[PDB]
Amino acid sequence: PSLAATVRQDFPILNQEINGHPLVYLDNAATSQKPRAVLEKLMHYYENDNANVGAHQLSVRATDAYEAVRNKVAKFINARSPREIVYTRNATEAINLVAYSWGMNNLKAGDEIITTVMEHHSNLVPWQMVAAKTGAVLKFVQLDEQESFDLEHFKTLLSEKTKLVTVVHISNTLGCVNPAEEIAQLAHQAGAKVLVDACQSAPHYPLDVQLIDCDWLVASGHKMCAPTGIGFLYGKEEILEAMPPFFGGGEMIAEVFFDHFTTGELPHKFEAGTPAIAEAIALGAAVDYLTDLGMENIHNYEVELTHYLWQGLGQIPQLRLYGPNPKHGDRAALASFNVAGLHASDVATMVDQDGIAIRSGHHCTQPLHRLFDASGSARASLYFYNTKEEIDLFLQSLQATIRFFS
Amino acid sequence: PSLAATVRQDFPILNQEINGHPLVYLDNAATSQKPRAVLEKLMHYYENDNANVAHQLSVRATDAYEAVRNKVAKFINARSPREIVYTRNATEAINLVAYSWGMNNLKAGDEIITTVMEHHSNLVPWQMVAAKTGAVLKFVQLDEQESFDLEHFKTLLSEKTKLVTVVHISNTLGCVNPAEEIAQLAHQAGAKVLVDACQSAPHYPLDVQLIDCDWLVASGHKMCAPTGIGFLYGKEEILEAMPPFFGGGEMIAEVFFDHFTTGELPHKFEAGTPAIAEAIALGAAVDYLTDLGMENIHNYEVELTHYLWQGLGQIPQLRLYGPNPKHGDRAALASFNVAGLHASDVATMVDQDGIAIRSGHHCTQPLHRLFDASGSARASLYFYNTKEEIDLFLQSLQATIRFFS
Ligand SMILES: CCCCCCCC(=O)O[C@@H]1[C@@H](O)[C@@H](O[C@]2(CO)O[C@H](CO)[C@@H](O)[C@@H]2O)O[C@H](CO)[C@H]1O
Ligand SMILES: *Cc1c(COP(=O)(O)O)cnc(C)c1O
Ligand SMILES: *Cc1c(COP(=O)(O)O)cnc(C)c1O
Repeated sequence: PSLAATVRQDFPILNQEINGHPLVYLDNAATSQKPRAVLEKLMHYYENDNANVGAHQLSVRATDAYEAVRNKVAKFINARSPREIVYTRNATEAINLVAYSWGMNNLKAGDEIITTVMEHHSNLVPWQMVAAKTGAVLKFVQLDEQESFDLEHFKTLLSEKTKLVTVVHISNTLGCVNPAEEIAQLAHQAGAKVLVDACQSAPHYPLDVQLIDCDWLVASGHKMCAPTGIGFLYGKEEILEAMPPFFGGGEMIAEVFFDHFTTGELPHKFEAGTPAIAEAIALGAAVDYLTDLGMENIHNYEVELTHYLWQGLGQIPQLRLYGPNPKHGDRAALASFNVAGLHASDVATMVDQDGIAIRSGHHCTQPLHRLFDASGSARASLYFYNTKEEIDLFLQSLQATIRFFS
Repeated sequence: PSLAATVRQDFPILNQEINGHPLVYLDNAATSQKPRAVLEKLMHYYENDNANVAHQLSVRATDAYEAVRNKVAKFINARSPREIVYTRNATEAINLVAYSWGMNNLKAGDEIITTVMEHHSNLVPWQMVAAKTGAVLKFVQLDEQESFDLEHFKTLLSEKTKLVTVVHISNTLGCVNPAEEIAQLAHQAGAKVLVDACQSAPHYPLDVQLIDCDWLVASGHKMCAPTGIGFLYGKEEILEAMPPFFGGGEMIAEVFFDHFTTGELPHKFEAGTPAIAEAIALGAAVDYLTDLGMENIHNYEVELTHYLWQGLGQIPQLRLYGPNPKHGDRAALASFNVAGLHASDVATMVDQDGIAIRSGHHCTQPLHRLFDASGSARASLYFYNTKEEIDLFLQSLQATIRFFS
């Protein structure tokens, strides 16, 4: 039995019909579905332990459960210390925290920030805000012949002015896996800091922050089987220690006087106000769930699905597939594409009639799409609960859609 | 049958035993418990509609999520749902105003009036703003009933007052500050006004048009909603002029390599994937509360408040902080200290009787220094609490005093 076959019973949302057909959820790059383990953890907390994180029993229970999550996350990405993990609402907030706390205070006029043409808006806009306020300037790494990170071009962008390199780990559109470790090596040699947007890798790819040696890394819980409302920032302790606080308020202080306040120690320093307690505990359950399956196992299964998907799409003559072909190596378990003479919106709408859920649009990578004159694109994205049978249903619906518009 | 008697069955967490006794949850000012209606809403979403907010699931998730904003707008009588911005908690909401408006509208010498009773979340952000802009903080003192001293507030107003930020109802003193009059006076002085309504939103009817505050913040976890969701209310004209805070997906209109354009309100201030399920749950919380009626909730809490204070006032070893409910309307809570006994020991001991209260400074450290107290014990109620529970609390407190005598 496939990995999916063994866990699909864990996801109640998968067992339903859409427009008369069984749901085929292929929009996992947008957000993931949740297993009972996660939902029951959420319900159990609210029905038995809910209290702020105290002398009374409920507070003790809520506090123990909540505090246990940080090390689960630290171990999940192999962080040196849980003190290097900061909870946020989502990855976007995590990137903004770095931009506002570190960026606004460490970048001066003329300083260069190297990013890529494929970035998600959340790892671009914050930097455009920083640039506008500090005078820093942005440079963009182009795509290579395999529609992936152009490492040689990246090398040409490095200079004495390079102070920050912020790049997506795995593209939510192209699906290319960027050379995070080597990028960090080259950046550090140039004297720059490196932030890695791992929203698409954290849920599908084994992560080792000590190995890639990134200075910061961000991820969103909703894409890795956790509820929305929780994400996290990973930052080298020394860097977070030097960075000034961002949000101010309860819980992030040590002492407060009318005339001044002192900041608390890491990681509390960056977490203001009552945390998303239940959501954090659920994230811990998500991490536990994924670790039990094994990230290497999840990845191996996705690789199999990825080859099947691309092989099937490659046989449809009207299709243009974006990003590197699986044959060349590791890539995301997704496929973005366009059908000649047919707008992606029509493709997405029609397959939905067969119960297939895919996404059309620019996937929050408008500059990338505009750069190659693509009026958005259709994207089918997988997770470990998807099957080859579902991919076939999708391919059949797509072929039918093409017939309809022919 | 009391209001509590009619709703306690809706809260599953209340039906359990702690240390051999039925749970008596009196720490609602820290966080509230949730009714089944809210928890089922959350669970239903994840088990049926979870998707980004356009295939079927996406449509269902989007319709559910979009309906929440007007529920919140109506709950506080905002003129438009475009004036409601979702945040993780009230603290984030305050920081948003501090960074977006504060850092850009306050210059050296400008004055910010706040109070000595403020929660750290409505103080630290302004200290951060003052340190960067040169703005100066002024503090309204407590009156003889340990409440907002309106006369002193008037003496602080000057041609330099640009911002007045005050708590509506103190989480420590329980005093109800005259928000409407404070706003009227501040505006006449040419200043903007932010009201921290974290303790009023869950217990007291709110009307931002009547109060005429420029911004108002609240936390969902204190008003029967999940943790992870809160909101900022802001007069549309002010939010329209305020520059974006967080940048990223969802808050833009268009993004180019060299610049971006911002989306319209309220999207302008919500970056990245929102807390979808949690917002939908907040909507259920608002509906639940509205069904009960905030005025009815308030009326019941007032009844419990007199009962609580009469009982506590009759224990000689106690020092109660804030206005007596017979001095004026106040919050359904009581912060106090037992002579010669640390609040932590009091909280720890009543917990042995299954009673849950809080000790510490409740994030109002500066305030506690004024009473030469490192902290205080606080029993805080909600509409599912009863007079019987208050009596159990009083008996446990008396027993605790005997233990340490
Ligand atoms: C959905 C939005 C993203 C679309 C991304 C399209 C990327 C793309 O067009 O990039 C080209 C890449 O295909 C490749 O181009 C060709 C044809 O495949 O291959 C050679 C170079 O080997 C070119 O002569 C040819 O156009 O390489 C281009 C240069 O790196 C790259 O821009
Ligand atoms: C509880 C409380 C807050 C808390 O904000 P959170 O962000 O929920 O932690 C702020 N102000 C007052 C008056 C409060 O009672
Ligand atoms: C989904 C996505 C994000 C999103 O951030 P959120 O805050 O969860 O909306 C950022 N970067 C990439 C590469 C993504 O795929």
